[PDB]
Amino acid sequence: SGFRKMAFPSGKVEGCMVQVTCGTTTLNGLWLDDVVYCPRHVICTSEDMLNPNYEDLLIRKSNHNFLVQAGNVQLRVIGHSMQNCVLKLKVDTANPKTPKYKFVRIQPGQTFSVLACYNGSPSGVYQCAMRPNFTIKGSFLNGSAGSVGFNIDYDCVSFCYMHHMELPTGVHAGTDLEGNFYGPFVDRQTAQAAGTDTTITVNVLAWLYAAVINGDRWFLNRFTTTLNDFNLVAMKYNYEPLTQDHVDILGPLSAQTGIAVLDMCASLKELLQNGMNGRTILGSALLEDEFTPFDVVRQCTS
Amino acid sequence: SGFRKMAFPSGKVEGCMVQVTCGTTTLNGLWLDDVVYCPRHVICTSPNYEDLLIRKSNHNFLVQAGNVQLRVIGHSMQNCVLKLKVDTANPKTPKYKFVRIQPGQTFSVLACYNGSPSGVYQCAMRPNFTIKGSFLNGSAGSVGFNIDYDCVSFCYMHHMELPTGVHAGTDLEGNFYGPFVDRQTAQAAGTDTTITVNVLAWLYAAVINGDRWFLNRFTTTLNDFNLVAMKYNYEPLTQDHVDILGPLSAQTGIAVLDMCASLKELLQNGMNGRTILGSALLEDEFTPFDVVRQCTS
Ligand code: NA
Repeated sequence: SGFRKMAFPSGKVEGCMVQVTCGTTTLNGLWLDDVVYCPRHVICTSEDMLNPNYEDLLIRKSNHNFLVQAGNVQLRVIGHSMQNCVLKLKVDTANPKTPKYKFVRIQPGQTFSVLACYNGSPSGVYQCAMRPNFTIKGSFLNGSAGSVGFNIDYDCVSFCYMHHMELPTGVHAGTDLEGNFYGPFVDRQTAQAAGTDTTITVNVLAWLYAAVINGDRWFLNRFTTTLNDFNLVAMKYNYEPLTQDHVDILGPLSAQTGIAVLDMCASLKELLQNGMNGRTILGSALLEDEFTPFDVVRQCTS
Repeated sequence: SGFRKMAFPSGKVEGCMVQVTCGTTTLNGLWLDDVVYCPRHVICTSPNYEDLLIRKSNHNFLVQAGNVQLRVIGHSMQNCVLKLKVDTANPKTPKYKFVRIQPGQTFSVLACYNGSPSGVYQCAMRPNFTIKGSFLNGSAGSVGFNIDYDCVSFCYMHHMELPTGVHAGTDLEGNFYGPFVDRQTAQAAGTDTTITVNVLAWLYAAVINGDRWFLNRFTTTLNDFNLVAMKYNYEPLTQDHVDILGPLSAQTGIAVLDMCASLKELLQNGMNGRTILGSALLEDEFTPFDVVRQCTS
């Protein structure tokens, strides 16, 4: 038993991380086959960081200006191109450690593993959720841009996040691997703010199921609610609406525990209206919402 | 900015994980050079281990590295772990050493099932010597480790779960952490305590990340803090702990006994419904080294 923030094994991604240096700027790149993917702000010079013209900066640059290093080996850049906010550097060597992979743009409330990287060398791995306001609560210092987020399904690495920047509140913003930012953010050092976040309701319910699986059952009761009645309460407390598909996805956890999803919604309703009253759930005094139903299933179910 | 429970990259360990089978019992093994390390209980079948090992033969041992069949050349006892010599050295063997960690120290765990890694998480050895981890059946043989400059220091191998849901295991020398044995005895973990020096490091991490509502003007003596900490089941803070917190004290400009008065206030009065680094409880699974490694800022 037990329950912990559990990331996917990072070995398949570690073999793809490279260092990309353009002038005085060094960050991380993702080397898949013969293409290196990295944030386009690597070409950004101190001359204009408020609102640079990335098309102008890319034209003022050639293949030889991009220093790409994989460990001790220098990769030769053969071509470069710009896709939205991501730079693509074609190299003469295909990464022999390229795993089976695909690019995926995830939905808010989904989680992924982040391989934090500096100078092309992985430093650590941890779990992150795509917040409803399209930020993530990561751990990133200067030089960590180009670190990627991912999920691994049947040995296929689904890349979903590339880190770009940190917002004034300390939350983090990035793009998918096609260069499209999550949220309304832009890759410029301007005064930007995320919108007000909301709690991922289906994830809280999954975490409650994980609590029951681990013998934490004090919050349960005999009451049941309708989907409509619960979603009225969820609105009052700044919780995301719960859909019928959310109920279906929680089905395996309901099977494991014996607690109907609408029964667990009644428990969550009472938790929101009364609080924990000094008690804890899975070693936490707050309702955790960064665990998806699939995360609980993969960790707490054989 | 930001502070999260971060595990070490698991790739160097992933290439050493194998599956070891004995009759109907199957668990995980660690393949370094021509030796596979596995829990001794696998030889036991649904306990005088020495006799069962004598009765056991090499062909009774089935070791699979993915789908590569490893031929067992011999088997020897390593305390509560079993060393299976195989005819092939692991080509992916990293630079490594076997290290026994102290209570309060942290490490990353690669949870594995049938020789295949499922997930990586960061755990801390408890003062009781139990580890609070996430293990299902078949996870025995999963290992805990730290990585420093591409050298893997293996410190833990998982053996079993205690009745309270906490986990017990050995180091890679087969010596069990705590008084636990790999038998069916009614062993139970001793009363656990909170790792005081880790909480202080985590408070320093919060200050570095701008979370500092808990700072106050008071400074406590070491003994006055320890008497309060004892009342709340906190481990005593030693002068060596104070010395270890020196670098974080210098970076933040907050004396250690100044921070201790903050912790004393939090213990006696609670958090008043506020959070520190996203948590409404006091966190004790981050060493001072863990803070410097991630909050370099
Ligand atoms: Na103080």
